[PDB]
Amino acid sequence: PVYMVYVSQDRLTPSAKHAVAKAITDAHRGLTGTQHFLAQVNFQEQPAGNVFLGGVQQGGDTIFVHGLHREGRSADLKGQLAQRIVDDVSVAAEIDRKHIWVYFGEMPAQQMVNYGRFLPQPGHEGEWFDNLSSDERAFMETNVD
Amino acid sequence: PVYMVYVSQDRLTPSAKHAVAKAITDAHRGLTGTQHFLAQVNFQEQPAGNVFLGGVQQGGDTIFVHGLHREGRSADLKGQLAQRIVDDVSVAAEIDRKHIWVYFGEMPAQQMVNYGRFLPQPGHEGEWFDNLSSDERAFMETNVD
Amino acid sequence: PVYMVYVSQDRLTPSAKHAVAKAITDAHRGLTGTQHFLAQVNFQEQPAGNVFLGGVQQGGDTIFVHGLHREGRSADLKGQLAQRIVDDVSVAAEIDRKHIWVYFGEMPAQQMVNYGRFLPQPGHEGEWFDNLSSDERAFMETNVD
Repeated sequence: PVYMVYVSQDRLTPSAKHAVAKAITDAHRGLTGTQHFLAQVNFQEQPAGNVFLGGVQQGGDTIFVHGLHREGRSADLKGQLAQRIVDDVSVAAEIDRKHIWVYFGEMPAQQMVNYGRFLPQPGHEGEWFDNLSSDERAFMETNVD
Repeated sequence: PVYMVYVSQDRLTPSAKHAVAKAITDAHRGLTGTQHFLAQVNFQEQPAGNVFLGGVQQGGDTIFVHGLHREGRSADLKGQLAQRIVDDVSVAAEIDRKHIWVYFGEMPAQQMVNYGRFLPQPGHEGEWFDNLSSDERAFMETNVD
Repeated sequence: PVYMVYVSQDRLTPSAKHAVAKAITDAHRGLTGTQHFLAQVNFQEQPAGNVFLGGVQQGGDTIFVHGLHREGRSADLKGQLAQRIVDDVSVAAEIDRKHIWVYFGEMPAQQMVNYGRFLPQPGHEGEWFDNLSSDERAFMETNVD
């Protein structure tokens, strides 16, 4: 799945980026079964003050998580996953929840490419892991915590 | 709402960013009834030349707005909201309509959180506010202008 | 369409940006019939290290393409389009296919604006064009390469 994380520049240090990305990947794989390496966490940093809420300019603390998922998961499980991301980014980034916004958008996997391959749907992903395999299977194996 | 606003770097001065964030905030609350403080504006600045149209590179004038809503509103009203955003950002930012792109994507409210809480349905944002935590109500009340 | 392209900073030379944008514009125009100038390519550069896969930080090579489309096109056509984008970007940008992710999201044409004007349905693009103002038509005609 793709996790766009919008943050102000220099609110997350390198270690805190590694921590938040770990937490998000851990939550996603824990709740969906997705293989670790399929989770992109992609940090979009902008200068603090680029964020407005109700027209009031903000400091550097607001974190917005735009998660792009395959269609096919239950509303209950998406609710759990988003809450757990709220909690776990609170902890990893060591920031209060009030600054955490979380949105999941869903597409058909048939229009979703990861690592250059069309995603299967959660009716697969164990079987899916065949692929352009070898160079591909092994390129994925490394991008795992 | 979360409004992603993609613009070329330092094309809007901070004061102009404030003006565009108030155009958008005012538009969403006027047509939807939502609070003021629920409107996030997140400016993504990239250097000029990053926007290509028909393969032709651009200067710093393109504004692209990706507004993320929860589902439940009519097409008629969404068109009115997008049109008003086109016009009022044109004035606040001092840019022509021909440079303005606006896209609304919709999600179920149950898979969208912010200020650390799951959104309600568009029918009734008063309930949700009065039922939130007191510390959270007060933090949201600070982001209103 | 708007094609959000997430890239590592200063990994694409200006000419490589022109090549990637042209590759995506030509793919969309060729496979769908839309006019050249309707293809927006928006490059979002972040410093290498902002991208995590399975919790592992990457060098400056991961590319993610988030395409924003109107509704109405078939899964077959979207699949070919995503595949063509993967291949044509792999060559234009000189990147391996395993570094390429592509996601298409779709909205109703009535909640979508380009050049300050409401998009039509995909069965409409030519009839749609001629009735735009003569200045809006001509600003569009220059955005063709």
